Amino acid sequence: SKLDLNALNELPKVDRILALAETNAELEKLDAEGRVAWALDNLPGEYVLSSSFGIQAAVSLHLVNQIRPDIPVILTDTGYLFPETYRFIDELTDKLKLNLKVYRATESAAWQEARYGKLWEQGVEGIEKYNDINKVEPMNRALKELNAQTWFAGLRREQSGSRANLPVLAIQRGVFKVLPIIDWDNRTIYQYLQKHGLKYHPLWDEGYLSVGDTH
Amino acid sequence: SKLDLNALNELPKVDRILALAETNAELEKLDAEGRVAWALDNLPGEYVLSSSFGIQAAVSLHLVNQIRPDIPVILTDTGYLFPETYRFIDELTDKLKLNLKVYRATESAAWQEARYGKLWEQGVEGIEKYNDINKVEPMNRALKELNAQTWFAGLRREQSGSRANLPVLAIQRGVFKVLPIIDWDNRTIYQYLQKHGLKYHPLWDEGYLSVGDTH
Repeated sequence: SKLDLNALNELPKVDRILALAETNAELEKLDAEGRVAWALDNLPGEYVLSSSFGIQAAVSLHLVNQIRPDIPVILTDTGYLFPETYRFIDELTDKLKLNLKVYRATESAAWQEARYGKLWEQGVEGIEKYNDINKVEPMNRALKELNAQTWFAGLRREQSGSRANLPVLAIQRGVFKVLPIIDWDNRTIYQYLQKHGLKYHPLWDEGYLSVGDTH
Repeated sequence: SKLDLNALNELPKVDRILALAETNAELEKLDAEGRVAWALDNLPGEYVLSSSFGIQAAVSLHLVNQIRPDIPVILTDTGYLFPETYRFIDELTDKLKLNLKVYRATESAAWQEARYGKLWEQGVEGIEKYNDINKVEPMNRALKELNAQTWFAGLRREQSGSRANLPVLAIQRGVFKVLPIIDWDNRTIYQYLQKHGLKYHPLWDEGYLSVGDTH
């Protein structure tokens, strides 16, 4: 009965969703810790955790790392993160003792700009190429190098994205993607931070609702 | 009679110079091509070639690569090269079919600045730390990863550095360092470029006497 990643990968995206619907109905009833426990018990390959080290990143990092100590933490350095994020990554990595795995584009940001100009200023196709070089290519290489088959991420339905209907389990980039805190609201996030002695990203106090790259 | 790198490495720097003086007197009589030929024949380990892809870089690159096809070419991307240098590297790599090996700091330039500020604006100690992160650490890692025992560089005595008395052969970073065109003047450089259909770095035409990082 254990889900077969290879078989699932052979089905159209639409059909993968139908195949996981039942599993997702049961995962939805568990809490974040139990969802992580279930994945570790029923999902394959190497387990990895990714984070953008944004405003509320401390929650997913602490929660998953507590259950799976030294789990590889994939960070995609675009070369354009806020300086506060870099120091936040350094701080959290040291505090939670994260097995950090930094991945970056094939060449430096200066090299990229020398070749293509400022891609984020070139409409939809530029932004698309930028993400491919700085986020998509590096992450795919990471999953491969780390032999990942199960990937934990800290996405939440209530964040400003097309994530309102995201399930706990899905297949993405050819691997199982697990979202333990997919249903957490801001109150639950705060309570978790308070309880475990964690903090929001430093730019929260400068009024940043979210953080990524800065130009 | 072949020089012993391990034995030489065990001697004080001053004594290494005395041990190579005789070899250097004979190498001085050969031309650049013969100096390269001699090293390939009498020096050990893997052979590597480094270049900063500056104004006259095409000469040493073409000359050594012609004698030793696909020789690893070490480029130390500081993340702050002129955009013209990046395009120059791309162009030369494609034209001469260089076996380019790009090495960079442990983390991105943005990350470095987040941690230490702009090191090149912090006096002698800042510049020293900057070079250690962006030039020294990467090059040492390259020599190691590539298993280098002999290293070719395109230095010339007449350039604006303490290079006026540089010999053809020396020991640096624990390996033999060979400077085939150590005695070439600007006339010889130009004639070589003309003859082989090569060009100066594009910024020469914008009046740059030399190029490195830009801030």
